[PDB]
Amino acid sequence: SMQEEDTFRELRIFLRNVTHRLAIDKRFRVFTKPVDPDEVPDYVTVIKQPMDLSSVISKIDLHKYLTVKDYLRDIDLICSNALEYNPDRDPGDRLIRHRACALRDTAYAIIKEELDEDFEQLCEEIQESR
Ligand SMILES: CNC(=O)[C@H](CCCCNC(C)=O)NC(C)=O
Repeated sequence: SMQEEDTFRELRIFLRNVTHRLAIDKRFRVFTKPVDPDEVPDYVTVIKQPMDLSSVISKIDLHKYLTVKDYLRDIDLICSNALEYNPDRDPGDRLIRHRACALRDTAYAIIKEELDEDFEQLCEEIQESR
């Protein structure tokens, strides 16, 4: 229905705003674009589902997220990819892991403060009816 279309449109607006706020944070610059395959050849071989904030925006615009739960799975993926690809004790790896965990924590904190639980519940119930 048009009411359900309106619900998912509001979801997309909300998700774009959250994503923009993460993307403009200097700490998360490393997560704003895909890892360049020409610069890092072995990334695509190790990480099976690459994810980054530009790709998240693309997926929002393609109507791929029908719930905030599904969005957070892709935020979790950005984080888990970083931990998987950069597991070593050296400062470079530890920095990206800290930033990845901060990205995840920040996204969850924004959603905790600004997502109405009844809005998410509605989204989930529309999704299940599809
Ligand atoms: C020129 N690039 C490199 O040397 C790469 C850099 C990888 C950047 C890691 N980014 C993320 C998002 O996990 N490092 C190696 C070990 O392949």
